Amino acid sequence: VDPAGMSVIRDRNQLFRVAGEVENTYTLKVINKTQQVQEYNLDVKGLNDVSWYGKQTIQVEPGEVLNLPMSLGADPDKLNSAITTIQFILTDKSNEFTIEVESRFIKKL
Repeated sequence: VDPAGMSVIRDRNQLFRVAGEVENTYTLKVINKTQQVQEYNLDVKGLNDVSWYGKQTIQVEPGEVLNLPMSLGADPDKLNSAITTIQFILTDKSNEFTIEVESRFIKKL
């Protein structure tokens, strides 16, 4: 039984708000499945140039479910293609535990 949980929703309606970066919006759902307060770091991997906009480090209460709206910005000139595979990563150092959830970063064209 994992000490933490995370799921990710990348929004269907992407406003593509071109920040001279292209943006994508996401909601992270995080749960502490332990009986103690925990601290998590949130990260993304898979973009060679990216701006992060939103919660990065959080304190979560026992059984607390958190809902975390955020966005990623990338310079389109540094994107390899219109669709990039990314992973969001929750790191819970204290239980020496990570969760990885795969998602996508997608440009307008």
